[PDB]
Amino acid sequence: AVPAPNQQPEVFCNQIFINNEWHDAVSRKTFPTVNPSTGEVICQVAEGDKEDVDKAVKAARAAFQLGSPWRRMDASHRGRLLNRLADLIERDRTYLAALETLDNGKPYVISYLVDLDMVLKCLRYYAGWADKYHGKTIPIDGDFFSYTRHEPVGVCGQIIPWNFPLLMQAWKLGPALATGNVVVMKVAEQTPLTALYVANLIKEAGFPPGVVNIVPGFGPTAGAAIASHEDVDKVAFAGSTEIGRVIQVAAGSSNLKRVTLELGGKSPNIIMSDADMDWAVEQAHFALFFNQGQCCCAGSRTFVQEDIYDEFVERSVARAKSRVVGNPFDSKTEQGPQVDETQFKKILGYINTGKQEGAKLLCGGGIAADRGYFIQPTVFGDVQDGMTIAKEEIFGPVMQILKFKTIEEVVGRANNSTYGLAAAVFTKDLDKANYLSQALQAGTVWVNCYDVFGAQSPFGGYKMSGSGRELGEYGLQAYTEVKTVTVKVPQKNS
Amino acid sequence: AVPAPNQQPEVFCNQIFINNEWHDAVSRKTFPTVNPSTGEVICQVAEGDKEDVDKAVKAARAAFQLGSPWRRMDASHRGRLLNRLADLIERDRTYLAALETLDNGKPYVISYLVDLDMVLKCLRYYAGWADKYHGKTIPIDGDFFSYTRHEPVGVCGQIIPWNFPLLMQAWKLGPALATGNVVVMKVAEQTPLTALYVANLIKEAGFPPGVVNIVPGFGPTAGAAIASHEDVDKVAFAGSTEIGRVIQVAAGSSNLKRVTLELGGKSPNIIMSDADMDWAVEQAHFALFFNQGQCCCAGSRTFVQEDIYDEFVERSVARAKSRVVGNPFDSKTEQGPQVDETQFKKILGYINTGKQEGAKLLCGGGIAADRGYFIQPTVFGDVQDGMTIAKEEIFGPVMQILKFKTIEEVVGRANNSTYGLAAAVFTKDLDKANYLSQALQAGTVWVNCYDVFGAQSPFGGYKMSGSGRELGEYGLQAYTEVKTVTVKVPQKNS
Amino acid sequence: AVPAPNQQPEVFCNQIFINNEWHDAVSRKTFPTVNPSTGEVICQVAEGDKEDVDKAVKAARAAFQLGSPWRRMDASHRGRLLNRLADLIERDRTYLAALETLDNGKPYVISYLVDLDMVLKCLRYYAGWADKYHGKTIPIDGDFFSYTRHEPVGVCGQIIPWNFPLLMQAWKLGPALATGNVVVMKVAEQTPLTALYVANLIKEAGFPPGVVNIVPGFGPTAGAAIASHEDVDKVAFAGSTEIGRVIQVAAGSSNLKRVTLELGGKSPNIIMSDADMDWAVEQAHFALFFNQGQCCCAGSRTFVQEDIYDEFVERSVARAKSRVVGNPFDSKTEQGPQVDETQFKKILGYINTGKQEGAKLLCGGGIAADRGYFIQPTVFGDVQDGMTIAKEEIFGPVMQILKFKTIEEVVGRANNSTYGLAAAVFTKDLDKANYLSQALQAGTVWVNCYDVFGAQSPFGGYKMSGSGRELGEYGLQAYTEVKTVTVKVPQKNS
Amino acid sequence: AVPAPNQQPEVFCNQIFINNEWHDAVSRKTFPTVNPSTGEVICQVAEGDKEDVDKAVKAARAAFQLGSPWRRMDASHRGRLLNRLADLIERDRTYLAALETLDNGKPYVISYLVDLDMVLKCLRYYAGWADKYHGKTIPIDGDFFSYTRHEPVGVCGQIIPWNFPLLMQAWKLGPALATGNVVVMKVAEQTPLTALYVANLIKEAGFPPGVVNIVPGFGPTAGAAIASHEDVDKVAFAGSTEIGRVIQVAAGSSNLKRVTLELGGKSPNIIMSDADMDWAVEQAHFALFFNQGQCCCAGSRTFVQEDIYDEFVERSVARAKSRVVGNPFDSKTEQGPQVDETQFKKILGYINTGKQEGAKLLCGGGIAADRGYFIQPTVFGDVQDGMTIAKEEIFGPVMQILKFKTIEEVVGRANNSTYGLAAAVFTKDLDKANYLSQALQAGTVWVNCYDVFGAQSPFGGYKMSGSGRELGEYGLQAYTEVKTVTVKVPQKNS
Ligand code: NA
Ligand code: NA
Ligand code: NA
Ligand code: NA
Repeated sequence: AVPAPNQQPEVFCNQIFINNEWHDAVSRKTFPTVNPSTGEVICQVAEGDKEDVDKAVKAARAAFQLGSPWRRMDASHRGRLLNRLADLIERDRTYLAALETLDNGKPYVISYLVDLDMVLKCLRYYAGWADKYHGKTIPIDGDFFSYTRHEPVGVCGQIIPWNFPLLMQAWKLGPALATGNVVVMKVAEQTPLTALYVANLIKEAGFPPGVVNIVPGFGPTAGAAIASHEDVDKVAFAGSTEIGRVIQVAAGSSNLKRVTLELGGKSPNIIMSDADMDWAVEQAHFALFFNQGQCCCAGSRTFVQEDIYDEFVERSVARAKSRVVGNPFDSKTEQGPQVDETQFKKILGYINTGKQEGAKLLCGGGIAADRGYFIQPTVFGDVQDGMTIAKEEIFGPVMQILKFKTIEEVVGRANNSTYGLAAAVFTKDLDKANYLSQALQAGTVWVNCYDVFGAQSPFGGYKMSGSGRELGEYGLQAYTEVKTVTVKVPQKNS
Repeated sequence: AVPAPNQQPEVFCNQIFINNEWHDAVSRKTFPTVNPSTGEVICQVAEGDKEDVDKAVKAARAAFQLGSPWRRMDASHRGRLLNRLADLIERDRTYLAALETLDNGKPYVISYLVDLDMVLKCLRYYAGWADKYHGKTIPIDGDFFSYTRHEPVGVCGQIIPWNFPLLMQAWKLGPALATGNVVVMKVAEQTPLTALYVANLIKEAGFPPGVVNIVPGFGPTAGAAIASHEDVDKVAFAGSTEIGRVIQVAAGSSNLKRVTLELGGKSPNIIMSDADMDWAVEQAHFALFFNQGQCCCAGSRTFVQEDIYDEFVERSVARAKSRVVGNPFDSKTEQGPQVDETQFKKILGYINTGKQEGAKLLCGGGIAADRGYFIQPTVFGDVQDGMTIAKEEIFGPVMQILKFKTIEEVVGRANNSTYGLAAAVFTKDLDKANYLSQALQAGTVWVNCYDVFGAQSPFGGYKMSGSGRELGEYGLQAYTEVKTVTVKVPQKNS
Repeated sequence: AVPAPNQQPEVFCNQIFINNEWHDAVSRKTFPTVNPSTGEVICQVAEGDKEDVDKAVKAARAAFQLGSPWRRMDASHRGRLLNRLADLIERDRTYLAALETLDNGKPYVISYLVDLDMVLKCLRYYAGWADKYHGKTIPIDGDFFSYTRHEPVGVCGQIIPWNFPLLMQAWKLGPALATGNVVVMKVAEQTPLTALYVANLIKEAGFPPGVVNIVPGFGPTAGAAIASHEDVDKVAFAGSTEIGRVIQVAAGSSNLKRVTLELGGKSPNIIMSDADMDWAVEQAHFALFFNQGQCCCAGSRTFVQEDIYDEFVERSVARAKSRVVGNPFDSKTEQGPQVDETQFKKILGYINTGKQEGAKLLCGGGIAADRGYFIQPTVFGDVQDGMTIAKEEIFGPVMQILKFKTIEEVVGRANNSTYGLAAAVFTKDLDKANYLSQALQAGTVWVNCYDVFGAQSPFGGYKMSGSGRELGEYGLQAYTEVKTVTVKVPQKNS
Repeated sequence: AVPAPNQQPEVFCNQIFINNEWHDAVSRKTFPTVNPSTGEVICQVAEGDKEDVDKAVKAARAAFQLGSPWRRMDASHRGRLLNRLADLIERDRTYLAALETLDNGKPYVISYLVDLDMVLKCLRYYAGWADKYHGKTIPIDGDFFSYTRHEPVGVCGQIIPWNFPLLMQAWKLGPALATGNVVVMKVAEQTPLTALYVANLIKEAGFPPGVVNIVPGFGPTAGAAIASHEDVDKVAFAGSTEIGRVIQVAAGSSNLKRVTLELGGKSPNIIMSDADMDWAVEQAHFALFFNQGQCCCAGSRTFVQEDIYDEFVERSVARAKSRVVGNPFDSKTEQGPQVDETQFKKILGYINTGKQEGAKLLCGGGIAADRGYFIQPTVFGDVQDGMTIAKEEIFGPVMQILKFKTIEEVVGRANNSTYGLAAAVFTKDLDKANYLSQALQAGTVWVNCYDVFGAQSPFGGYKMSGSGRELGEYGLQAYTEVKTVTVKVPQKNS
């Protein structure tokens, strides 16, 4: 059951959060954040720049000093703090869900039942890791005792995108805080508000000042300042493959900080002839259209075996046409607006290219409302591998359906991409499932499902979809610095 | 390629092995070992008893003392020694395979290509573990540094059966020596010879004296003396469920040693109607008949879905009839003799039992040869769950085929056993495979295969089929004693 | 900050707990539990026997059936339920701490700040393990996919002692429930009450019926019934070594259930001449006297280097004489009564034996109050290795001080014991600490501290002190049954 | 025992190694490699450039194709190939040790007993990892089976320095090959020869063509081509912090390949007043002077507590003055020449700067021979933190001794560096040892020892000394790509 929303939630936090206190930008500049359902300004937000990043980094470094409350704190207590944060988020779940919808556009029902649920599960999962990520005692040759300490990497710059504002904040804060790091986080200008409210809850939960610092602002300013900072030890970035490059170059051009990246994809969703048709159609719809199509791993190349192609397309068109686009606070709404005007225009551009290059437009193809950034659920059939809409990540409600004949053929075509974030296989056959999951060059392969995220299982890209993994035990690796201590002993024995 | 065998290999080792030297029993007693293909005595072997076990245990304890060569040796060097032993066994592979066949009865081609190959793979795999089984550094609360050492358990008594003499020796020595334990091993009276030859290779490889001690002799004497010994730290026993019960009592009545057990089975092999018929028929044949049916995990309840039952049975009977029983040194032979007269009689008893209780005798059922202990490949059809041949381990070439209708039914029937060693499922369907593999209460579930052992994957029983696991990383757990060291420090920091 | 206690708390739960309901014993018999501070009856408790244990086992087996709520529950949700239970115990902390003191005798301030704190930390620790104890995927030879599932062992019998009633319950429930097992728990007849109240909170927390069942009663009856039960898969026992044998023999005589034991100790605390004197005197006092001396790992052989012996003894005697024995609800009380009349008389007997065998009585030596089971803190000097008080676990406020000269001497003397639960070393020297912690044959070695338990670090005995480990990741191993699934694939690639 | 060297070993391999064949450069250009002891040319070596790197990458890519011999090979068999490679290197040990000395300058006795020993131990260690680096089965929420595959990263570019030519080749090939990767290796122009002979041994050992390809040539050409290559998945670079930046920029500017870096150090070696003097002096000498001072982790800031400074310095100067500099083939020689003229001049320039900036020149300071690149062991006293010789990595036989008062003071001064590769502490005190090992910001902290490497224990930098770890289980992480497979199942149970 979904509690009724406040469709116009008050904003309480709209500044820079450093040392558990709220700050205007050094410059006093602010930027508007807009409600994409209406195109209207929600509020002004402090416009952080390099000087604000510098204040944040110094606060973080101070909190990380040997002997500080955060460094001395029992690991188990970091877990308690994470669990307390989750409880406060749960207390404020309807507010956060409404604010998320207001600022991002996703349906409130989904904000409440999905994003907020996943946030809680992520924070709670990582809370349990805080005191369990052991180093090693090692049977080295000779008269020595050798062991490893798993220490925190240090001051962690985290730049997060607008598509799942709260969930991405949690995917970043969970592992970083579980491992004893400190954070300078840059949130998306499209969706700064929910992360800043969470900062208030971080303070309420009792995290020492400077442990989490949040700097709203723009990428070429605030994000760049983080990536290039001489006292930031590690940077994590999620966004486009384009800005990804800028990050890795800045790390190399500054202090050789450690880098992980989560970038785009053009993920293949492969429907074999023996798939359960009803399930495959529904899941392929979800795979593409979930979150207004704004998902890093959207199943944006739907490959369908020729024998079932005609029926699959027919069912897929019927399902896209039934999808309800509208006010994301309305319980019936399945699809909200796209996040902002830039994305709106980009998607319309991709739709135009699909028409121009001769993909068969089967439904949708245009704007879905006279106000707000709403786009009709759009399906192109008879898509070919060389088409722009088969190659580039659209990040909107635009489905590509491609026909194939053999399992060998589809592997090659699926893997013929510079991306490799995710893939899926729909089939009843044991051998086909195993053949495909091994052969597909992707970070996650879903079998008879899609977008199944568990805090327990890692996620991240092959190839130019990024590097490193988030979630699960793996998500702790980028947040750990390993120290070997090797001690002379009188006489080593087994 | 299989090198031509020496059909009358010379015997070089037939005494008690302690401190890298050969000894008679204190009593001077010897016992004959028999060639089961001919029923003739091969040679006499020293008959170890309590006093000889006591000498072995003292030697092992001495080798385990702090500061000893074996205790001080680098972990990596334990690996070098295991690798050296493997190389010596490989040097002597053709001889060992022939001796194995001579004393045990299994076909020489199989001793050569299967048993010896697996021995080499097992030792080489565990050589790799010797310096990699790390303890942990642990982020305990308060101002402490806490860590664990993985130490050897100490003096390990190992009692091994006659079905796979060399391979079972390797399964036991591999992990015990990788982890720096010392061993007192009791080999089967039916098949002492190959293990004793391997003792010469242990000395040759360079193992310090007292690290491995081997005492041939009988169960209620030498085996019991190990189990009950007040200075044995750990016992590993493989054999009948009946004797397994004795060992745990003897252990708890002595010094509370740590015990692992590898016992019998009545493992279900489930053939779904969508299975590959030709593959399932061949695999079900192998699953039962492998090694003269003398396999702990033999597929001795072959459940076949009713729609394919008739065809399956026809094919299975033709395959049993075609199976060549004969001189295990003849390359055409698929089945050698049973290991001894006691087993021979027991199997004839079970064949008569099946006849008496109304199972349909479809082929075989009698003695296959004049000399030795040869039994015809025997297939019973229309076997019912309450039949003795459906419940008790026969340990011979006697196949039970049962009919079932539904997947739900067969789970219940398969699991209705006090055994739980292995199980298998033959199906092309992904959901059926996952359903059954989860539902079956067995230590190993094979899917579209049978008897697939890898040194890398653990093996052992649920229920009264055993406890603990052999092989893989898991096989090291029973051979490690864990010590926590917790040290006050001036100020703990993450 | 310790809340004011209810010095005569009411009792709400005093029956058998099965399927989340309270039951009288089938026999309708009850037994009294006594307040050791006064020797008066608190209340009657249901006296469970074999029939009651049978009801509990059947309930647990039902809760463990494939497809049941507890079996289908997400691993993360098992975590949630453990966390909820912890929260409820924290809600009722003041009450439970007072009840613990009422039934056990330990000081309220200690029940509140130590026991309850450790109970919460243990449950919260294992809550975090619920969804993190991964199986493996394994690069087996050949065209196969092989992996392991870590499954629950099943129905777990858990028999817990009276020394830390609430903490020992938590040490048992945490790992068992985190791993999805079900439990039949037998609590000590001396201290049944707090565990029964906790059962009420298990129901309140939302654990499915049958997941935890508690049968209070007597050892030769209910305990034996659990250990011998044909449908109990695993047994964990903590108590005396005598019953340890009983338990392992029963298990070998019944169904081959998996067994773990935590038994006595006579743990050595070694004070080197270079120790911090004041710290070593205070910690040696704590190591022996903690919990009325009723600790499995009490430092009951205090070895002191000859050069500092006289001063250490002088200071230790002064400290023992200053230790306040009294009503455990009085804030000034450091030592409460012994748990019951049996222990009270047994300890007095050992004091008499010490006096008669020529140990030097330096202080204490008799009863400390006319009512309740109070014993004076007692210190024996010039204790020798062969003395009864140097060999047998007293489990009372009776300190043994032994003189030694050299580090090799103390190692050998410390290790010359059939026990090996714990040991400690007080020294400022790096090499001495390392030499000793390696050389000491004990499950836990403390360096410049004593009785430092974290949920994070494993604990358990060498030799006759027990087998298996509790706490840490290691605490999960005894509660896991490992299944290997090995699947034929079209073509294995790396 | 050290076999007599051939002081003029024949060169057999001097070309580009691709597909197990030898190739001239496309350009047909060659470059000379020089003997640093004489300044004379040994032989010409193929000058690989971008076009040759391209050929190597294509060969490696083909070798990595799904279904290839290398991709299909059992993991255990990769292990066998690594062990076979080690056997071959052992067979040719005396030759390789001499050739290493000829091309690099290090003493033959060291090449033989240290470098070759370590190479063998590294390869044999990683051989054991081949079939043991498991992925996970994961208890994700919902009706799913989730697991991870540990797959190879793919085509790995490996750029290795001249200081430990064979050992660095082994450190890179061991983990890459153990995990099933393919390699394009660029070796240092100063020391190409031994790596090329090993390539001949890789062929001999039976590695499939293309699995290891070696391109000799210059940095700005061949090295750059690797770092910038669009079909290289992963680059590992060891060398100066200067070139480390270029690598990371190249990766970000090309295809976002994965990057690990092993870079410079200025490692602090801290001698507390309570240290064993003779030991600390000898170990500090080794720490700095080992390998002609050409070690990433040289103890090039020797901090000595004021109370022992004068004595330590006197003893240090005596040891430096008696260190034998000469022909590296003479068994008496402790120090050979520097690797080349560039280094020779750079080091002399640092010595001049040291004198100019006011450090006290205690011994050495100049050229040690009239031919070859020999420099006198040089000791500077009264070094201050702000001096150039205290800040910049010299990479030669130049020792810096600094005085300090307190342990708190020395932590700050030690950590006040942009480097963090290693550090050491000499003390008899347990608490000072644990204090310092925790506080020091370095990848390896040695205690009462220095330069203790073991294949089992990881090594790598903090801060600008690099990122990622080599050796140990950790060395496998950078060579692994993690894939999650998440499978819908009928009903998930524990
Ligand atoms: Na917005
Ligand atoms: Na025989
Ligand atoms: Na009581
Ligand atoms: Na050279």
